[PDB]
Amino acid sequence: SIQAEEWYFGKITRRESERLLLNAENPRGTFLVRESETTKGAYCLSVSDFDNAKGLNVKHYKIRKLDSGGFYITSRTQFNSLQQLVAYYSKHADGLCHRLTTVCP
Amino acid sequence: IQAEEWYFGKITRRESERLLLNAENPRGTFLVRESETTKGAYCLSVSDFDNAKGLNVKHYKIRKLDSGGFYITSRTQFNSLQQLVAYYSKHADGLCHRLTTVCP
Repeated sequence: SIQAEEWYFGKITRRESERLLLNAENPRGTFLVRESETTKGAYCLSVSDFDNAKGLNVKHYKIRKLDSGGFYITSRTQFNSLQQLVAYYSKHADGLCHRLTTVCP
Repeated sequence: IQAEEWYFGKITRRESERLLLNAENPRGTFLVRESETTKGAYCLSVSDFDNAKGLNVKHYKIRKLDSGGFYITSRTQFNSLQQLVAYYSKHADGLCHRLTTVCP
């Protein structure tokens, strides 16, 4: 049940996920998955990053759901569950700003 | 600025109208984002409600003067974006409403 997943944060707002991730305590790659407020039916992967110019910043990647079942962020690979997606990007960035290292506290 | 509660960065105009049009949000709820259309400028999107159009969002461009400051009108200029959000929280001065809540 994804409601009980560590990394899943439900209907928190875009602003609240940024408030949770932009924090000195979080590694580059701290992340969370939530519902998109702007696109019903889509999810969103928010990831903390750090670039020298802007400091700590958050990038948000939409996650679309295939009507047939899976989930995707790019045309390179698709996944049968959000857990599977979270695991692939924990191993390879594959276009994301950073590999998912840490689940947002 | 990336750390100001009200600064939403690079969202589009559709996104801000999707985050702001919430019927459970007070009039004057707002966010500052970047202008897509005008490079270098900002935009202050603000929810409003009038009898006829109902809930709607007004978008106000914020221009940065080359010396440094910011303006929405010729009456006042601000040496920083937070002084602009602080002034219009206390005075509408032509905006549809004083700024009340930051977009949730």
